[PDB]
Amino acid sequence: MISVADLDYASRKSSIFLFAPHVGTFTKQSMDKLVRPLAASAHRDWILDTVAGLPTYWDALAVKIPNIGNAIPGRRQLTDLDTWFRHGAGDVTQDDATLPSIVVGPLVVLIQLTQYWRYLELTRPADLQADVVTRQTQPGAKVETLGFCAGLLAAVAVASAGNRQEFQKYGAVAVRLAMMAGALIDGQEARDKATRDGGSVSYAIAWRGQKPGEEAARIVKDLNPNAYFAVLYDEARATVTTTRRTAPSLVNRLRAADVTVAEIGIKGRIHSPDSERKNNTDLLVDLCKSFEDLQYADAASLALPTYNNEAEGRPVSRDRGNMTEMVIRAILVNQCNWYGTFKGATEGREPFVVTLGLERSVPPTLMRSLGPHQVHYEDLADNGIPPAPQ
Repeated sequence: MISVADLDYASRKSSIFLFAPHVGTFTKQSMDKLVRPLAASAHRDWILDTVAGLPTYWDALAVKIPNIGNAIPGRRQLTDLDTWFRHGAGDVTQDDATLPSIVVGPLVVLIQLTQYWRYLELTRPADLQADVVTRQTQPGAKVETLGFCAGLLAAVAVASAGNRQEFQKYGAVAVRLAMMAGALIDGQEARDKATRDGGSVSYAIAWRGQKPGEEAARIVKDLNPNAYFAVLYDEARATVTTTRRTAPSLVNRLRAADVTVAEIGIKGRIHSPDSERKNNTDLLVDLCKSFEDLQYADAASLALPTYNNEAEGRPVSRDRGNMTEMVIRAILVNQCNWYGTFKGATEGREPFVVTLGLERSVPPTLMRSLGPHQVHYEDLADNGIPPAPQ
């Protein structure tokens, strides 16, 4: 446990709030330990209101995208989520399955958002968001948010927010979009699982040097269209996803080529170039256009600068328009060039990088140069979400 008092945060040149990817598998039992502090906090009321409304967004998604609507018991999973958040788990030993993304996405967004708020509380000089946004032009008080994969949901929520009310407003947007993205992921995975391909699996891979990296790419190409690079993680690291039917081929060939392979806690296909995902994502983007309450702030009207994962070397520009569309496409279809994005966000600078979430997110080759001005929130003492007063 590292104490906030030992961070020397007051000497920072700037901050980057890094919102982690949704990596990890959960059961009702394990996730409840994270849910209950959320549920008992001062955030409870706005979260309750949000979660209660999710079945109606599901209803809309299910008709717009019927292949997804019929693939998973989404409405029931969402009404169960409301009861879980509102009244308690009720049971964590009989119901023993791994949780679906349609639920885990919303919950991890909430974990990240509440960690962020608590970090502001622990480091305060009250509406903490208004304060950090108003002070952002002070020397050494610049703030940016940087989402990693589905971390973008929370990152762009916070970047949209100029005060507490907007934190709750856009926090709710992020929860809804996480649900809908999660449904597309779950639905496709359920459909895939019914076939000989047997659903998907993801691997963290690592090589050494230009040539083995090219051989890794060759191996993945030879498995077209089963396998793809979901995440470009570090200079010689990536996350690859493939069908279960072809996974042993992928794993064995990569290891034979002196590439290390380790299974990672990612369910289904994210950042996928496949045709079904492409179509479903277009339908989802079209659907979101119809709902004011599914909108982030416009790119030209963000409260704080924020990034995509396209290795731009700069926060998103003011011309970019609809941020809900950008976030949705970024998570579900577009490749995540994390190495290029993170290098681009930090090179030539000395930002204090604060990671919210449940997955360590700073690429090793880039972590060295940040020295002491970084912290992974899970490592902090006193980092529990406080219960609501009274």
